[PDB]
Amino acid sequence: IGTGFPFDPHYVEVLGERMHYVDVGPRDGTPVLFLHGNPTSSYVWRNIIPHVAPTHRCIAPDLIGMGKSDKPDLGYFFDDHVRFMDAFIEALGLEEVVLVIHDWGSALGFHWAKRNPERVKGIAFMEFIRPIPTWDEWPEFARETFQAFRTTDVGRKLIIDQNVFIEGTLPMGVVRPLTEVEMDHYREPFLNPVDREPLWRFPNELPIAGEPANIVALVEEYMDWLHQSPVPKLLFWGTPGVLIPPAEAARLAKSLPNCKAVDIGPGLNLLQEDNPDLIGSEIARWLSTLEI
Ligand SMILES: *CCCCCCOCCOCCNC(=O)c1ccc2c(c1)[C@]1(c3ccc(N)cc3[Si](C)(C)c3cc(NC)ccc31)N(C#N)C2=O
Ligand SMILES: [Cl-]
Repeated sequence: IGTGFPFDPHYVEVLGERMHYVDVGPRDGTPVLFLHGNPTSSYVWRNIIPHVAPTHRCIAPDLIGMGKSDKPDLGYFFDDHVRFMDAFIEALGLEEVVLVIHDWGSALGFHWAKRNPERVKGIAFMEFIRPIPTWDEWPEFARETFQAFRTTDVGRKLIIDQNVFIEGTLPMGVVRPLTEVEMDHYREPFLNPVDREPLWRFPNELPIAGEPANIVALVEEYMDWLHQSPVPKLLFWGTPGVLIPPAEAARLAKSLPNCKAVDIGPGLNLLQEDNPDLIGSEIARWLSTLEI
């Protein structure tokens, strides 16, 4: 699996801040918008995009506060990311899009899709945000960790002072061992502890056991939208997963209309790091079946 990131940097001013993004592939045609989550960046797409860019434009932004994007003094609530992603999509003048989304990137993509349904030609998604009704539906191995994350005192000392979301959660989200070069790429935006606020606010926003109820409600709404939408859907899943265990992937593959599900083999959260070749080639094949 490749550790390089060859893409030329592109930047765009969004709401007064500079955001970075990858932009490759043909300039014509429907673009494919790749949205990463916590605590990654466009780096998480580096081995997927080269499968897609020969036939379709690939756009991969770094979320505000993340990757090579600027670091405004925000709370980095989900609502902050929604505002910046909305403004990024409009700054690039995108019209219709295909989404490829993961983790908090999927909460962004699904929520944008619900509000802009005529502009979404397909959604590929993996290890995505859905409501977790009780802590029992969270993986046992990860339960005490995430309960501690979701506190002001203990959670900030773990995530901000000790950088535990980068040095622990991230490699614990990949089945294979991440290399030192790959870790350094994920570390780069967060070398300064003051810049780690998004790493801590994100898990405090996760819709688990009914809280925070505003996120639970927003996620419920876009899942209800997704269940009733004819949009083409491509779901990647792994064993044992984290957000989407295999029994949930099986349930969704039946319940979501127009859905193809792909078993990538072993995986936790960052499926892209365990089987990028299958995810990228399967996306390129799925795209070639779409009306775009
Ligand atoms: C958008 C959602 C993204 C999900 C990304 C990946 O999520 C899945 C993995 O997240 C990490 C979940 N925690 C564990 O898997 C785990 C399992 C056992 C033990 C820990 C954590 C433990 C630990 C062990 C080694 C290191 N280097 C660090 C850690 Si901690 C500081 C993250 C930790 C904290 C807590 N309480 C807050 C309990 C255990 C750990 N640990 C120890 N000691 C384990 O035995
Ligand atoms: Cl998170």
